[PDB]
Amino acid sequence: DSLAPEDGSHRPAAEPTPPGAQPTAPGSLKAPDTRNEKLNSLEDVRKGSENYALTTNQGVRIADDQNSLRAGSRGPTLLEDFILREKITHFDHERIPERIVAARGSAAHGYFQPYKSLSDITKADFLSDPNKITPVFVRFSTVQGGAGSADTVRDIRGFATKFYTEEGIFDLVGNNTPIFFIQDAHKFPDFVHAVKPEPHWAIPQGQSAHDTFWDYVSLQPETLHNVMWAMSDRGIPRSYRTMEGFGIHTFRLINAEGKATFVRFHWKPLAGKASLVWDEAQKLTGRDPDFHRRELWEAIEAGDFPEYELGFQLIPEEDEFKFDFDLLDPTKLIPEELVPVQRVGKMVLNRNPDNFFAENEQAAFHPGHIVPGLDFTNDPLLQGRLFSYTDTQISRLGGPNFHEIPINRPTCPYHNFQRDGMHRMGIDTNPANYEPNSINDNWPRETPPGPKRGGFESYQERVEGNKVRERSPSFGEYYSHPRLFWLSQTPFEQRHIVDGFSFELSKVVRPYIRERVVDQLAHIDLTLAQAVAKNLGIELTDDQLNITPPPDVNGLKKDPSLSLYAIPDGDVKGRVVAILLNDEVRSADLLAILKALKAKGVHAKLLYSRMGEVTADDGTVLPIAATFAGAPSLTVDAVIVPCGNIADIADNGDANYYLMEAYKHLKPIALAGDARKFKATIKIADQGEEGIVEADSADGSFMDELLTLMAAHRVWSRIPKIDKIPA
Amino acid sequence: DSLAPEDGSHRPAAEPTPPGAQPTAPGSLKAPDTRNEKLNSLEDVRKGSENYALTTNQGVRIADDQNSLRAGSRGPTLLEDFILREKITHFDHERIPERIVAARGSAAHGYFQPYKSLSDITKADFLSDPNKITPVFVRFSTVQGGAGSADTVRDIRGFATKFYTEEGIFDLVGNNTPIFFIQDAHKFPDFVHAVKPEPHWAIPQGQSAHDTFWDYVSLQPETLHNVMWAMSDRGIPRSYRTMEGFGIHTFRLINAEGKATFVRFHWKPLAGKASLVWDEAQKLTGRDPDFHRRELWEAIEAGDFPEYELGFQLIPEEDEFKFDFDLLDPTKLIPEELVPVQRVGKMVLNRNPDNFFAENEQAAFHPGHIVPGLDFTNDPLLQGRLFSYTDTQISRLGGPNFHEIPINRPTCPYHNFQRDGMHRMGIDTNPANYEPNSINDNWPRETPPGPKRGGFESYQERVEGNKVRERSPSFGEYYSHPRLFWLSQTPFEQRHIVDGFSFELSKVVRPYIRERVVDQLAHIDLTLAQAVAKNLGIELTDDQLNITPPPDVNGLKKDPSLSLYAIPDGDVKGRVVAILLNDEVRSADLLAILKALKAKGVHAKLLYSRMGEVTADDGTVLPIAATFAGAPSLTVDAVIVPCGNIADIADNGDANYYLMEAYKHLKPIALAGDARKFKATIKIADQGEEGIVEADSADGSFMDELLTLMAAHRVWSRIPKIDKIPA
Ligand code: HEM
Ligand code: HEM
Repeated sequence: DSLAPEDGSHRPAAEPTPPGAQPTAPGSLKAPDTRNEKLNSLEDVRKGSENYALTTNQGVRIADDQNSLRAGSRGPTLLEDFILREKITHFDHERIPERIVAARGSAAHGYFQPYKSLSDITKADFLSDPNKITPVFVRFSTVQGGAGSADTVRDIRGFATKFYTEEGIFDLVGNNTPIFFIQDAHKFPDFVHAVKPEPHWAIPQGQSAHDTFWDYVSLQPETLHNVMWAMSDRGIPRSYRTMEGFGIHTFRLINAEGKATFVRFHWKPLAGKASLVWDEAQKLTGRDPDFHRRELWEAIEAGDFPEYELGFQLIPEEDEFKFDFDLLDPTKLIPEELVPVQRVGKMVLNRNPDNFFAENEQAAFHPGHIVPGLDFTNDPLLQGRLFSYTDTQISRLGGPNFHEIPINRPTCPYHNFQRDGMHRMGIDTNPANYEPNSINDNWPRETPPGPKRGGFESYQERVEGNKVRERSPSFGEYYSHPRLFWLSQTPFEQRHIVDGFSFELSKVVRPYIRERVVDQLAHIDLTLAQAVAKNLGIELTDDQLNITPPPDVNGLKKDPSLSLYAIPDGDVKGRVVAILLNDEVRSADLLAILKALKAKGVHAKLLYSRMGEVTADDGTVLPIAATFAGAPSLTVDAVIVPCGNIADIADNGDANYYLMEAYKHLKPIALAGDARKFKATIKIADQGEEGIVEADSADGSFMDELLTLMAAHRVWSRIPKIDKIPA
Repeated sequence: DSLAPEDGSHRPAAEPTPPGAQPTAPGSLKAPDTRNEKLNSLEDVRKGSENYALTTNQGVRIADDQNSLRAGSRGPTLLEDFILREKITHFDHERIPERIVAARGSAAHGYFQPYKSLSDITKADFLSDPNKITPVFVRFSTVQGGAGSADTVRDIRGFATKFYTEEGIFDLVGNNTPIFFIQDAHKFPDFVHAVKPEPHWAIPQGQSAHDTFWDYVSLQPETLHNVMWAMSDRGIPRSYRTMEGFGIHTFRLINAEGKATFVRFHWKPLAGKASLVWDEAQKLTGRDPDFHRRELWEAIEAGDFPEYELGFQLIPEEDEFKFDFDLLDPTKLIPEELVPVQRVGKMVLNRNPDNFFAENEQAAFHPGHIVPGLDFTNDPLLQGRLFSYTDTQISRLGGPNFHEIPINRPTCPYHNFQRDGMHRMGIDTNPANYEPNSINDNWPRETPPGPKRGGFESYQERVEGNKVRERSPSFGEYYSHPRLFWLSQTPFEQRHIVDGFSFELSKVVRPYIRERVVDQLAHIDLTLAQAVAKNLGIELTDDQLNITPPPDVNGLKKDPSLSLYAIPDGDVKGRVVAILLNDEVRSADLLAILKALKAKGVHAKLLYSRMGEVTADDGTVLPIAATFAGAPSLTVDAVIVPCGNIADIADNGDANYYLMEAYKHLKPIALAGDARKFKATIKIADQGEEGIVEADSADGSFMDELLTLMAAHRVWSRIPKIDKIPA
């Protein structure tokens, strides 16, 4: 019965469309023409559906999938209904354990390619040739919340890339900030328990704003650097496309001659850096908890492919000890003012998965998954990570054969003597399951290390020391990097940092914890410490006021690359504007608005007080994307109000509040013709005001001012005006 | 080390304290004197910590829990660090699969007691004597969202009670609405797949506002009754304390004489019925996703024990076919006007768990867990459920010995010949593991049924009919219950239902699904259909406008027990009031205010523009609980603004928005003396308006008036006034 509409409107066109234009869909149906080697290799397990009979898992066609088998139509269900039991059994067993950390994440397929050969510094096959493409799978995530938690929380973001190389899988498992909270992997469970929901009541979700987190931070000053990053606007990215990525640890690059080069991995977002503001972000976890997931999926459906530039910070082996911080300390960043990021390659994400569970939920990444040409270092955090991902994957994915789960399979060859385990897919025909063997003539065989296609051989680092459970004395400095980060932020980024600490500490119930954290802030910067202290009604002591600031990092008093906004990096493609309609829209304004939006690749969402349609003044029928309350200003980058019958929406509560929220969250607002009467709602300016575009009509000039503002992301100069606005 | 603050303020007082007064804590430390047989029976697995050495799981004391074992303090981590590896290993394996449905839940311990012996209608031991106390463990839950999703979503709520009786565990696994969406358990996976996040991208979380849900609903009219309940304010309860609970299915009570009586189970909230309004609820999922979990826990820490009255709808076996609907159809409710609820007992929830994971996460409820004196019916939804819980628990909880997980264990004896299985705790000494046996003289032995303490025997219901996969023709009526529900709601409740449907259908991207739902509503009631159509820009056709309404339900054109608010049942105890402070509060208003709230068990939270303290006019130091932005109006039931230096907060955007938000969400507002300056913020006339308490001071009848408003929960008459208002 229940079938598709005759018009065929149930199914999304298989071409790039803007967000909201068509129902989203599985990647292979949205873009059948988008391929890569990994994408094709999943064809063995893709399952269609159209034109096939509904069956059991054993392939028996089902006649009636609406009812259980019973004795009489009002009778008891019979034990012999095998169809019902298989159906209910599969359903009952759908869930698998979520990841211990990063349970909440959104993923996509894509490809990578180096800009030039890196064979002088590394023998890594995937970095050897500019025209050799490496398929990737990337998962972006939060850290604390569960898989059903919200996206736009304040938290670190994970940025894990699986490279399916010709010489093995390489997982670059990083975050959106260049350092981690702790130094040694042994304290991982401690740190994660402290930030996770408190054990008695399992509160709070997706938030570090609770006593245990701040307790731990107050007693472990090594966390202060990543805490600064987390409290800044870096903790609430606008999108996964507009954040940086970092491997955090110093790893090693090994060339064909055996030379080791220390390296730190970087991802540069080609859509630029951009973050939300706290109020927006918090409210957005309620209005659309799947905001980042959605925005990623829709950007890929629209052709706005998330693009990132892989970059390398390279440090000669001889310079290991030349900085004032240890290179192997993951709570320390390497300032770009000291070691520049060399551009390495471009990664493009151009296809969503088909089934989230099968591909995203079951994906397994591992920082230990390196290939010849890469090696580890003694970073003590990194070191414990090598152990942990392997271990957790055995229960999360039910056994040792998780590399056989389609998304995780290498696309290159893999042969060894490992056998059995739960859900073994591969059926080995090798007479031998051990080596050395003579019965299969010793195949598969070991391969000597070499310049290309050689077996893995660890870089022979010299190890000298006693067996000790001891932190390096060189790791015992906790305040200079926090201070370097603080001084590198613009004045409005600094204010946001203060507000993040003030908000969070206000949620800490035990007041002494707040004081200890303030005391820690006093060792970083007195201005910062005093601003937070004032917000918490706390008075710094005389001693606290005489704490000497930490030294500069190798002479640096600031590093502009640590700021999200000091250096303009503004790209509007992929952004989205709310267009607040009325029932007699000036079609001339609209045509002009969409033409300029379209030239810059900026999307629009047409909003009204109801759904359905409204007819413009020239008889153009405009489908409504959502209502003013249905898609709040939180979900867009700027708001445009075209002329027309403004009286239709002039007294609309939601339409007015729409602008007040957008204004409070520093977003550009453009008002044409009679739409300018809305300036009274945002009680501000009479002539004009920077951030508010106004004109008699929406013209070329009007749109260029708007797009220029959008390229600056937010109207920071309006900050002083917002705290009187009641919104 | 010795890190606690000398002063002992890290530890909350072990006595009832209002929400926010102390840090929350494990139940057994917070209320050590609150005991019951089940709580005392868990003492064997409770583990302390104070004054013990930190050890591995094998009991080896740990000297250094800050570092991994390495070769040299900057060297590589060694594989021989077994302390590191056990710690990380346990951490890596912390998670277990969340519940397939109802993953998000909040639980508490309590006790149950019958008002009188029910021996005449059931031989169930827990209902046989008013002095027989039964320990309970209750879990409240949402349905769709993961364990990390938000609490105040729009959804059905679960209300599961584990009764640890003397003759076996009895679990009553119900919901907060008296019917379910579907008729037969075979379609559970279909319905759940439809409401859960869509399979390509896993969006949206905790929400039925998406295409697949409404698609299913539009093709399966049986779902319409429960959809109406969910679309009403029933789907967004104020708290688990203020919602009704229901078993849904018709079960049987069996007395000692063998007589079977049909029964539907009810839970009446002794704190009354109360729900949020959609905008508040959605926003509250962002501002505090743990709001319900928190409120439950803090209610219990405060001594406001959630109390419910067990009630039975009883129907003689001869009246099975006397209604217009089938009693075995779970999409049909039994109108209380036809079959009153007889009061059976009281359940008081008076202690929080110690560890959420161990007690809450691992709790396994099952509607098939019945005891002698109860029995099932042929309800086809119930029939399938009996299979599902048993099955799901074997993977969720790792094996068939989940009844040995402390929280799930019976408090009464349990002996059988079942053996082994993962995680087997009981060591059986029985020489026999089979029966009949002579080697243990057949023990343990079967027990014949009898009036008390006898074996379970099913009621000998006559079964007659062919083995068919068929829906009973008596279940094929879908619109009359939906209509009865609709007509029983107040006008403001009806608008909320219209708004819930409109909002949700606005998020369905495929317009034809919206139209199809509208067509279904037009089969329920024309006013409902037209109002929703209008909000979606849909016009009903002339055929739709003449669909004849479904018949009344057995002569009833309304039943006021179906409304949340038609019949007052307001209880203010445990509610909370926001108090907006200034820097010179009139201390006399404050004494008056705080004492009056305290007298009715109404909590308060003193809010300001910063944390720390404020000093009243007489030198009284007032501790600030949170900022205006920190504990928004969403979290409180009412707002009071005392006299003082109002100019301190008059131009504070957050302070003004605080009142706009509370005013918008129909909450009582009380303004003392110069706090009447805020009247212009929320547009109140000089004369005043119903719902706003105002006077020169908080003396005389100011608090009694405010409290009368709080007893009626929300100011429904203000609805038309909120239409406009930019908030
Ligand atoms: C530099 C510091 C770290 C970074 C950048 C980092 C990054 C990440 C990311 C991005 C994920 C999610 C991958 C996905 O999307 O599936 C993840 C998961 C995980 N992390 Fe790490 N992490 C760090 C430290 C650690 C440490 C110290 C440990 C334990 C010693 C650890 C144990 C885990 C585990 C067990 C998982 C779950 C993996 C799975 O279930 O497949 N992480 N981490
Ligand atoms: C009257 C209809 C139903 C009601 C009132 C109901 C209620 C509930 C509640 C309250 C829970 C969670 C208990 C907890 O808090 O642990 C739950 C879980 C569950 N429900 Fe039901 N449900 C209904 C229908 C069904 C049906 C028809 C099925 C399948 C045939 C089903 C399968 C499950 C499963 C598998 C779980 C998870 C339990 C676990 O992992 O322990 N439910 N349901």
